[PDB]
Amino acid sequence: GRHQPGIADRPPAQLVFTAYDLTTSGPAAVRTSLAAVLRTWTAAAAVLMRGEPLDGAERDTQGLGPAGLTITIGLGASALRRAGLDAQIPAEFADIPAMPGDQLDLARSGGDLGVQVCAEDPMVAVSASRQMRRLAAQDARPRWIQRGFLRSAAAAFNPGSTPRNLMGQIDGTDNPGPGTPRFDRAVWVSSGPEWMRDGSYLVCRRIRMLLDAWARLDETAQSAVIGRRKSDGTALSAPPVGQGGAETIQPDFTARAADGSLAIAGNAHVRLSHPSFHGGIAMLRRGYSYDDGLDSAGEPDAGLFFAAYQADPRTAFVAVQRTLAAGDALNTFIRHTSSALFAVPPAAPAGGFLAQGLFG
Ligand code: HEM
Repeated sequence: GRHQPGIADRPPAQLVFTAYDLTTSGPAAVRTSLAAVLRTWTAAAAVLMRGEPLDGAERDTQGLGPAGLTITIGLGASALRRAGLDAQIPAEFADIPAMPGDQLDLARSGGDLGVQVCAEDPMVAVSASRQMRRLAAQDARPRWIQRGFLRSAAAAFNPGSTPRNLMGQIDGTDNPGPGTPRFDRAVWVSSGPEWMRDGSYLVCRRIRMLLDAWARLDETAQSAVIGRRKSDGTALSAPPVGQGGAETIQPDFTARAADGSLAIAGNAHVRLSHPSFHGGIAMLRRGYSYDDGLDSAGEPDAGLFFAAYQADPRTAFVAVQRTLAAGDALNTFIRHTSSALFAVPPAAPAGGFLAQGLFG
């Protein structure tokens, strides 16, 4: 209704995220190109998500069903800057500041436009992502492309179980649940410039995991990095499942363990990211595992393509990452190799297009 799909939907097994740069120059020309791409993409994304044949498409999905395809479109602040639309950049749309430990690859970062393609089927996701690319080709070219994955519905004991990441951790437990007032408050913009109300702000970070170093820790040490048991996801301040535990039991940051130590370490990931240290502000983490084989030096390159939605990145992603960068035990085992912020606007009205209000 009011929102773009692909945010509150349960994330399916496959992701293809493409950031694009507008290829013309000059504010008037960039403005025209930006509207043209948004116009074409809004219409095409609807055809594709309905499972209808797109004019000019390739037969790479012939013989397939729609497979939960969602297509979510965001604008980079550079698109508005390049188009001379600076006055319509809301306060929340501020640039993500450089932070200690950053190792951002410029070629994999930023972008005028971002397209999140999700589907349960890998061909469906790659195919739709290439169709969006084809349709924008005269006005925009990919700047970077990330493919990601999560466990499949078919193989899961239950398709609704929280995914594990490549570190073996349950990843998503304290996300707000879709359809709840907590989710709406955390995720959707509800004030400010009209064009972004019922939108959300997306922060992408391609976070490499140092998995060989990770594997040298025993599970006790790995659990202590996060603040939750790796086995069952319970807070280390709470009992494990079977001794009264449940993953909904919130962490208690002053509880003592049986050996008298602070149960959740002062540098535990969950301690430093918890809303109670950040004014109650939560975020929707909708990330995907990635595995890009070997980097240029022959070293493994796999991790988490982090993708968080929030009403205000300043008080969500940025405020939390500032704390993590200063002290998180997890920092030993991860490297942020990219960053991109996108304003993901509300759903277009019938016959309109995404972010059309910028062009009034
Ligand atoms: C590869 C990098 C990362 C890994 C492996 C990781 C892993 C985890 C795990 C295992 C949990 C506990 C279960 C859960 O509630 O989902 C968690 C919670 C959380 N993480 Fe991360 N995370 C990473 C990066 C980040 C970043 C970059 C941010 C924000 C800047 C972040 C923010 C959060 C938040 C807000 C929570 C929930 C806190 C709560 O309410 O309990 N994480 N993460």
